[PDB]
Amino acid sequence: YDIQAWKKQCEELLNLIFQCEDSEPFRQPVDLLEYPDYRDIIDTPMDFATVRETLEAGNYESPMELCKDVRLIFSNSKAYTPSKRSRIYSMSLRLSAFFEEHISSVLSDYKSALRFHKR
Ligand SMILES: Cc1nc2ccccc2n1CCC(N)=O
Repeated sequence: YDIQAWKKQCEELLNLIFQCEDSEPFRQPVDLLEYPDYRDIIDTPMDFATVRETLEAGNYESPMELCKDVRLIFSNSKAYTPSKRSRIYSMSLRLSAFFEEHISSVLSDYKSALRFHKR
């Protein structure tokens, strides 16, 4: 029932994500010199360094907000990919599966703790 436990749990999951080779295309903002039309397709860029910095600044109130930004990294990759078989998009799908598998208990524990707080 610890309402604050999600933050360190998210920090540890982000550390695992940064160790994953599949996260390399998503660690830093997409470079416009490499992908000149990126901002014609993607309105809201997101990357794992931005998520980590937002968490560390104390700018997430809940793990749901962090989850929304991580999911935006994956939806941006899906929207930008020229093919559903592209290398970077394929890496995004594996990384998304790994993230969803691990974030599930973080979200459940937070929501349960909050329900207990408001009982
Ligand atoms: C984030 C992303 N998703 C893509 C899907 C397909 C092709 C490129 C893609 N990028 C950019 C890779 C980078 N510039 O770091």
